[PDB]
Amino acid sequence: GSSGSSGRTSAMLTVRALPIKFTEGLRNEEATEGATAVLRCELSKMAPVEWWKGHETLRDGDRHSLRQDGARCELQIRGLVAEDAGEYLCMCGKERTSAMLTVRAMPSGPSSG
Repeated sequence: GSSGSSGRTSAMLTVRALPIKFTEGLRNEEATEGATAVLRCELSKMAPVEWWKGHETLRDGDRHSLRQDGARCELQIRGLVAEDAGEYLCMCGKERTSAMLTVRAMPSGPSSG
């Protein structure tokens, strides 16, 4: 019916003890103007997080799409420009992380396409 056998087997019980740390901190992601940028990070255990920018908190709406799946968080941003660039933080319970997002400029002058 519906059972895709992958082969890779590995069972691990999920406990709810001890503190939570970061396994894959954010990484310097570079995007192009007029494009779509999206960051991703993996945690040690499922938990709430907060995206900060320099010295302010961000929100989820249209231009900014916030999504989370277990221990895999991500933040999509449509309608790039240049201001979006900066220092994206991510505090999870106690620990915290920060990255550097860069926004390039669209292709100008004589170009093929």
